[PDB]
Order: sequence, then C-alpha cells, then structure tokens
Amino acid sequence: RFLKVKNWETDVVLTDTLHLKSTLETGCTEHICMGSIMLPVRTKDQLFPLAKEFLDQYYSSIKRFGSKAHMDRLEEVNKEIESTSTYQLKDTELIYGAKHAWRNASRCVGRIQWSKLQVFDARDCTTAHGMFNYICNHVKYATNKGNLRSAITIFPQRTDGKHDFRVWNSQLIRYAGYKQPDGSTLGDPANVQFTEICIQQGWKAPRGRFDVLPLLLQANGNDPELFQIPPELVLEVPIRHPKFDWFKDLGLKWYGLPAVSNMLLEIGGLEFSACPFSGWYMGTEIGVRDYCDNSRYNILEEVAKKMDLDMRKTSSLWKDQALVEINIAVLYSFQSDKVTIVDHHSATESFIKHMENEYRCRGGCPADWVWIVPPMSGSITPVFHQEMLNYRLTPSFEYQPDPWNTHVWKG
Amino acid sequence: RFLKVKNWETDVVLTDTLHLKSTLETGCTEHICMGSIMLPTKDQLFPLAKEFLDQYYSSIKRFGSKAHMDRLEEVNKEIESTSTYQLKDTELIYGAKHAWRNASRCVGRIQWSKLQVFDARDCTTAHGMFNYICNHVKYATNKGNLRSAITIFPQRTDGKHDFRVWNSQLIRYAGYKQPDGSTLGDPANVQFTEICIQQGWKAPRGRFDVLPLLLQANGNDPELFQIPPELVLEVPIRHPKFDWFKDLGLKWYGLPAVSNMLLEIGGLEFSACPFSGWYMGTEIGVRDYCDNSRYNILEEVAKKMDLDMRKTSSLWKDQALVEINIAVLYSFQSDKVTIVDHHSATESFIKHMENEYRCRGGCPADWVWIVPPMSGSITPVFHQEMLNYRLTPSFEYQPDPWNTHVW
Ligand code: HEM
Ligand code: HEM
Ligand SMILES: Nc1ccc2ccc(CCNCCc3cccc(F)c3)cc2n1
Ligand SMILES: Nc1ccc2ccc(CCNCCc3cccc(F)c3)cc2n1
Ligand SMILES: C[C@H](O)[C@H](O)[C@H]1CNc2nc(N)[nH]c(=O)c2N1
Ligand SMILES: C[C@H](O)[C@H](O)[C@H]1CNc2nc(N)[nH]c(=O)c2N1
Ligand SMILES: [Zn+2]
Repeated sequence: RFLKVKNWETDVVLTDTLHLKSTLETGCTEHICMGSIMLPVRTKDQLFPLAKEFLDQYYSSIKRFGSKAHMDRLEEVNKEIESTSTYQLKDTELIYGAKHAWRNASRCVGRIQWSKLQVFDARDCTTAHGMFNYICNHVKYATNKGNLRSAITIFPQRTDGKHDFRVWNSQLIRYAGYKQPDGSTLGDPANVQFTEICIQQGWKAPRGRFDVLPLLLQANGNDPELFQIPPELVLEVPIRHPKFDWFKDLGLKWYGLPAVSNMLLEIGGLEFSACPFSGWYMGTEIGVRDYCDNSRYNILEEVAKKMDLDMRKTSSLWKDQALVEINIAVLYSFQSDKVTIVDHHSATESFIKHMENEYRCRGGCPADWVWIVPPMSGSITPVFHQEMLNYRLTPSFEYQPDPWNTHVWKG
Repeated sequence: RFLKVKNWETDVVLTDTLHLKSTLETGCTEHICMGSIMLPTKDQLFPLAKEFLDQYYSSIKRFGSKAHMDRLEEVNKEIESTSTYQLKDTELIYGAKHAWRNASRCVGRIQWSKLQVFDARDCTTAHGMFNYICNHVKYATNKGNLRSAITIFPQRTDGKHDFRVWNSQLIRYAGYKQPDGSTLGDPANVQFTEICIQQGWKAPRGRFDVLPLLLQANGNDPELFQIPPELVLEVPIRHPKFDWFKDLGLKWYGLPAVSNMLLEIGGLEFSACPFSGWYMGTEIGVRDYCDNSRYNILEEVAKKMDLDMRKTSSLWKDQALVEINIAVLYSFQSDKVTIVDHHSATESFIKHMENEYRCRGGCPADWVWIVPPMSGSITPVFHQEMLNYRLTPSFEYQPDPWNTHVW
C-alpha cells in the first residue's frame, strides 16, 4: 500500500512507501490522534531479529546484500549473541547507525545535513575522567572557532542495565537556574532541578544569570562526577541589536553549540545511553523559546518596555513585535561574531528540498509537523503547507528517564 | 483507558474519558500518524438515531424516561416506513450546537452554546434559500456587533435532490487570471469565479469584488443572486502609525460564513447549513493577505516599510507580517466590527478546554489547526497537549458540487 502527501501551496504530491518498513508504534489509534503528546536489560530472544534487520539494511546500503561478507557477518553476530548475549558493532556499522538515526529523526528540521556527521567512537572509555576527555574533544572539534561541524560521541552500549554510561546534563553547555527564597528564579528556570543536584554534589555556584553548569558524568554504573568544561572551549555570543542600542544593556548572551546529551541511541537492538550530539542553532530556538517562553528567561515585557510599545492591550500585538525584535538581535549577533546559525526561513526551505529528495531516493521521509513547523511565523514558512507522515524507523534516537530518578546510589 | 493531557507551560494535567465515546475514525493507525493531512440505507440509520437521542435525553436529564423510550419508538417507526425521520426543533438546536462543540479544529468554541439556529427546513427553491440567506447575513452582522448563527436547509433524501450553496463562504472576493499571466483579486476563488462568469455574472474585475451567490434547491441547476451591498459590512484597512498603509487600498469583510460543510445529526445529513461567527485577526492578516497562494502582499508592504529584503535573516517578512496584523485588528476595532486577536482567542480556548474537562470529561482538539499561524509559542495553546477524536453530531467536508451535479 502507497500513501500520498500534498503540498497545499505548490500542489506537488509525493508518494510514500517507506512507511511500510516501519515497526515501533506511534501512540495513535484509528480512534484517537496523539500527534501533540510531547513524550512517546533486553533479552537474547528479541536481539537476533533486531540485529538481522539492521545488517540487512546496512548491507543493502553498501550494495553487498546477500554477499559472502553479509552472510558471514550475520553468522558471526548470531554466534556472538548466543555466547555472550550481546554483540559489538564494527566501526563502519556504527557510523552508518548514527547517521541513520539522525536521518530517521522525524522531529528534526535540520536533516538535510544528515550524511555529514562526524562520529567519535568512545566505546573504549571506562571512567568519568575518560568521558570528560572525550567530551572536551568533541566540543573543541564541533565548535571549530565558530564554524560549527556536526558530531556525535558514542560511549559503551548498555549491558545489564546496571553499568550504564550517562551524561546527567540535558545539554553539554547550559546555564544554571536558582530558585530564590522570595520565589523568583535567577538564571534559567528549566535547569533549576539539575542545578540543585550539582550544588549538592559539591559545585560552588557563582549564582549569576548566565553560569555554565559543570558536567555530571556517570561511567559504568558508578556514581557520577563533576567536571568544569574549560571556559576557553565554551564559545558564547553577547546579544545586541543592529538598530537598538539599549539592547546590549539587557545583558543577554547565549552559547554557540547546541549539544543534546540525554537521548538514547538505538542501533540493531543495542542501546547507547550516552551519545552526546551537536549541530548548530536555528535562531528561533534561542530567540523564541529560550528567551521568551514564560517558563524560561521570559524577557518579553522587559524588551517591550524599552521599545515603549502599547502594553495595555494584547491586540496591540506588542508581544509579537518584541518577539521579532529579539529574534533579529539573535541572528545579527551570531552572524557578526561569525558563529554558524540558520534562520527559520532558510532552514524550512532546506527541509522541504531534503524531504522531496528523500521521497525520490528513499520512498519517504518520516516528519512530525508539530515539531517541524517553527514557533513563530509558522504559515509564512513552506513547511506549514506541507502534509507530513509520521512513523518510527530504526536506527533511532529515543527519550530515556532522567538518571537521578533511576540511579542506585553507592555513596 | 482514561488519558492524561499536560500543559507544559503551567503543569495543569487533565484526564480525558470523553474519547471513549468516539464513533468515527481518525485516519491514524499505531504505525502512522496522519495528524497533518488536511482531509483524511435503512440499516445504518437506526443505530445512529438511537445514539443521538440517547445523549439528547441524558443532556436534559430524562435518559430512559417514558418520554425518552416514547421518542425512540416513534423515530424507529418513522424510519421503518419512510426510511428517514424528522428531528424535533429542540433536537435540531441541540444537534447544531453540539456539532460546534465537537468541532476539534475550532478555536472559538467557548461560545458554543450561544448559537442562533434558523430552521429553513420548509424551504423549496433557490429564491427561498436566498431569502433565508439574507435574513441570516443581516441578523449575524447586526451592524458590526456580530452574533453566531447557522441556517439549516432540508436534509438529504436520495442524493439527487440535495440543497447546496455552491459558494465556499457566503461573502468572498473574486479572482481572475490575466493576459499578464498572474492573478487579480483572490487566487483561492479563481475557479468558482469562472463558474459564475460561465453562469452569467458580469464581473467588475477588481481586486475586491464580492462574489454572487450560487444556490441549488432540490438538485436543480443553481441560480445566481447578488447580496444587497447594504448587507455586506466591509472594513477599510489602515494602520494606527503608518499613514501610507491606507493607500495600499486593502479591505476585508466583517462576516466569516462558511457555507460548504455538511452537518450530520443522528445519521441525518444537512448538506446546506451555512454558519457564521466572527474573525480571529490572523485568518485575514496572516492567511488571506500573506499566503503565497493568496493576496500575497508581504513584499509590497516590506518595501513601503523600507526594510532590508536582501536576505531572509533580517526577518523582514516577520516584521511586515506583524504590522499587517496590527492594522487588521486596529481597523476592525476602529470601525466597531467584532474581531478577536490570537492572544485572546487562545487564552479563551484554554479556559474552554478546562471547562469541558470538568463538565464533559474532555474536549477533542486538533493542535495543528488550533495553534495560530503566527507567534505559535507565545500563545498558551502551543504548550497544551490535545487529544484529537471525532464525536457526532459533527460538521464534515463534502465534495465540490460542480464535480457531482448534472445540468
Ligand atoms: C545541524 C544543525 C541542526 C539543526 C539546525 C537542527 C534543528 C533541529 C531543531 C530546531 C529541532 C527541534 C528542537 C526543539 O524545538 O527543541 C531538532 C530536533 C531534533 N534534531 Fe536536530 N538539528 C540539527 C542537527 C542535529 C543532529 C546533529 C542530530 C543528531 C545527530 C539531531 C537530531 C535531532 C533530534 C533527535 C531531534 C528531536 C528531539 C526531541 O524529540 O526532543 N539534529 N533539530
Ligand atoms: C464565534 C467566533 C468563531 C471563531 C473566532 C472561530 C475560530 C475558528 C478558526 C480560526 C478556525 C480555523 C480557520 C481556518 O484556518 O480556516 C475555525 C475552524 C472551525 N470552526 Fe470556528 N470559530 C468561530 C465560530 C464558529 C461557529 C459559529 C462554528 C459553527 C457553528 C464553527 C465551526 C468551525 C469548524 C467546523 C471549523 C473547522 C473547519 C475545517 O476543518 O476546515 N466555528 N474556527
Ligand atoms: N539546533 C539543534 C540541533 C540539534 C538538536 C537536537 C535536539 C534538540 C531537542 C532538545 N530539546 C528538548 C526539550 C524538551 C523536550 C520535551 C520536553 C521538555 F520538557 C523539553 C534540539 C536541537 N537543536
Ligand atoms: N472565524 C471563523 C469562524 C468560523 C469558521 C469556520 C470554518 C473555517 C474554515 C473553513 N475553510 C476550509 C479550508 C480548506 C480546507 C481544505 C482545503 C482547502 F483548500 C481549504 C473558518 C472559520 N473562521
Ligand atoms: C504540547 C506540544 O506538543 C509541545 O508544546 C511541543 C509543540 N511543538 C514543539 N515543537 C518544537 N520544535 N519544539 C518543542 O519543544 C515543541 N513543543
Ligand atoms: C498541511 C497542514 O495540515 C495544513 O497547512 C493546515 C495546517 N494548519 C492549519 N491550521 C489552520 N487553523 N488552518 C489551516 O488552514 C491549516 N492548514
Ligand atoms: Zn495521529
């Protein structure tokens, strides 16, 4: 069975067959759509089938399906699963793995870049100090002095679920949040809980509005350890505006490297619970969400006051005007300091080109419209008008529980 | 079984049970989500009729009363003989208000129970339908103080006798192709406009020409009618700060009145059921004005604002977009014509979801349609999880009458 999707601006219609290769469940049924819900030890039994499916896909992509090398690899992986209950990916399969997980990530608008992903193999790592070293290199290579390069570092895969590697941070670079006694928050409200776990673990907090958190790193199931990232490795950008001189006086900055460190990477049934990855920013992530979400830095009012808009009635659209101002400032500041960034018009146009290409070369592109459409100016980007089909392929990036809720403490 | 929805901005959590009363299907499967697809006999009629009367009687608190079982027998007999049945007035008003209540794509449902229902089931001809339509337009316009209403024509019987309004809205601007190659007026309505011209309409061929009504009674060829211009309230679009904005020569009409949907109540199909409320600002300023396939005026405005249009990253579109919408709101408010902004309408809708969760056990909502087409994340709906499901009575799409009719 085939499925068509229509772009309602261009009337271009595309035919999906890729959805047939999908297994994992979406969460919806014929009677209910869960398209807007934010969230979606494995046994030897369930493992060979998963490995086989992955190797069939790997060997197809390199035009060696059914080859002698294909059959021997399958034989060898099966022998390794029965003897040891798990197996080890070759380098090449890992690289292929990590690339396909990004390519398969239906909420990522940046997937046109999926095949340029520098993969660092940290599976020989055994200790939290080793993890810190691997993370510094990643950050140094990814940043590349403002000319960002996508990368991912992959720590040993899960074994019995009791020896897991985890990065306790949600991103490698993120600002502290502190709840004050009077109920206000200083710094970033999204990071208060984690900030508190750093303090308790012995971090001496500076207590400002923009303090880069320390790394909290768990090797082999052991209690996690604190490490400060060398500041010379943390590239940060002061935010100013090209026309409004008072903007600089709001004291805002952001860091340049967005580096998600809390997802789980699944490849051929193997689970990599520590797999930090990095790209570069679309401007709306910082300007709309980080700065203007009511539950984050929430600077809308302060900016509107300084612009002197009519804040007495919402129908003045003062909120909408202040928001476009902040986003202009964000992009202006990055471009001036020569730090890679993409605006939402350019990223969405890329994405539609990527999606057509994928329907042609691959037979489909899973895409999550709720996440792909940008959080400002949605209908003037071409993604608003594109029908999209969302389904789950592997390899994949998955959510996982916060480590502080599951970890057994040693003391 | 019972499902939770969380608001990520405020952490309010609501539990949904109403979905277990869903009848129709979504288009999704647990393998594929279809959230973003725009559109996905005597035997059948009795369960449908029964379902409907069951919730009607329970709503007025007489479920399983003499009166309940009485009506159930009665409609049961009428189906068995006539192979259809007629709704009582009160059931008809209940059905229509609930079709709005259940419209998961509608952000304006906090108003659902203030709907004026006009019963036109005694209508027989296109002139009759015209008369009902003007009464509806004048009542709902109310000289700028807008009132929700729906007018209900006779229900489908054999499908060769259908009542239909061929317009997609009762008030819509014409669209013409040109020698030039591109489009004067509204591109959305280029097709319908030629059916009118190929019908007899003399078009003024302007940018903002109110379309004639094309009305079909009992399956006959449809007939043109001009709406008295005195019943068409229109707003000149000016800006509270930019003097040159008035010289763009833009206007829009006060009354949004969708006329091409099908109302389904207790298995009965009402294929002509035009209804109207009032605008959210973004429908005109974001979609009608700035869609690439619509009036598409973003560059013309950006220009007049002397913004740097050299690269996408100056956010000149975003800048021009805001100014346009400020002007729509300003104009409607200055001319005393009811309008709602996206901040206000979404804050209401969150209040409505809350009400519905506690009084009904849920509220079907379609996030893709409820989040406004500008500034999504600074509105509270953006952060609200929503469950989408299909309840009846309902409004449904139906195919264009020109693809189906015979001359
Ligand atoms: C190269 C520049 C990139 C850009 C501009 C980009 C853009 C984005 C954006 C804007 C989002 C939504 C984020 C949000 O609203 O919170 C996203 C989601 C995501 N992207 Fe990317 N992306 C990039 C690179 C990458 C890389 C290198 C990977 C992994 C190798 C990745 C995997 C994902 C995943 C897994 C999600 C979904 C996250 C979730 O469900 O919470 N992306 N992408
Ligand atoms: C009173 C003021 C009202 C407001 C502000 C309002 C708001 C809206 C908006 C903004 C949309 C999406 C529009 C679009 O993007 O095309 C919509 C969809 C809809 N509303 Fe309303 N609404 C109102 C009254 C009504 C009434 C009176 C009814 C019927 C009694 C109704 C039924 C619907 C339906 C069926 C849809 C979805 C149509 C589709 O799937 O194409 N609404 N509403
Ligand atoms: N620019 C980029 C590049 C890669 C990315 C990869 C992943 C992400 C997503 C990280 N954000 C998670 C935020 C979240 C999600 C779900 C619930 C929450 F409370 C918070 C953003 C990215 N941005
Ligand atoms: N302000 C209001 C009030 C009631 C409304 C009732 C319905 C509507 C939207 C109806 N339009 C259908 C749009 C559509 C759908 C599918 C294909 C298309 F080309 C166009 C808008 C409303 N706006
Ligand atoms: C409730 C809702 O699904 C949730 O707020 C989503 C909406 N769309 C999103 N889209 C992106 N890119 N990022 C997000 O964090 C969200 N949040
Ligand atoms: C492809 C996508 O489903 C389509 O553009 C939808 C998106 N969301 C929408 N939301 C509203 N309110 N109105 C619309 O017409 C649309 N169009
Ligand atoms: Zn779905």
